[PDB]
Amino acid sequence: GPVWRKHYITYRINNYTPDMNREDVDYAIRKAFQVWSNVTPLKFSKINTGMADILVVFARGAHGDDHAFDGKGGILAHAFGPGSGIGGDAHFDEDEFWTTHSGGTNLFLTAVHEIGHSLGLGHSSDPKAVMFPTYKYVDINTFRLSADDIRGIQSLYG
Ligand SMILES: COc1ccc(S(=O)(=O)N[C@H](C)C(=O)O)cc1
Ligand SMILES: [Ca+2]
Ligand SMILES: [Ca+2]
Ligand SMILES: [Ca+2]
Ligand SMILES: [Zn+2]
Ligand SMILES: [Zn+2]
Repeated sequence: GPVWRKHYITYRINNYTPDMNREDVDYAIRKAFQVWSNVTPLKFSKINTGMADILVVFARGAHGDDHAFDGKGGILAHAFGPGSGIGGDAHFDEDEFWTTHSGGTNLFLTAVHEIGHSLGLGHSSDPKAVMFPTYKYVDINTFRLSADDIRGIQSLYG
């Protein structure tokens, strides 16, 4: 399936959840990309204008694609695989309550998983992996990709 065929990848935050401090959204998204560039040759850069490879969006309900959100709970976010246009883009459900911590739904953890999809990774059946199909909070100050997540990404890049 698709992968990015270039090493410098850009992203852009289309808009910001009111759930968080802005700088906290910026840092959570940045840390999430870093998790992946730590184990691949990819470099990620935030641009503020123009067309990014990966558009980061907060939206609720029906939001102009075929992956309508469902209110609070259920689906937290979704992302498109590598490709032009909406390819790569990662959408976060505004009906969730985004946080830097264990309360609500953690944006950083969610963003890690969604960026995995943006890079072309699918799901793992291993509950330790961030790409397990269903969300499970783990302490983010000590967060590490599982060996399973590492083999998956390294089967696509590097
Ligand atoms: C932190 O990882 C997760 C973030 C969101 C979800 S999810 O929101 O339950 N499912 C979407 C469609 C997905 O697999 O991307 C499941 C796991
Ligand atoms: Ca939801
Ligand atoms: Ca895109
Ligand atoms: Ca919200
Ligand atoms: Zn969407
Ligand atoms: Zn997923």
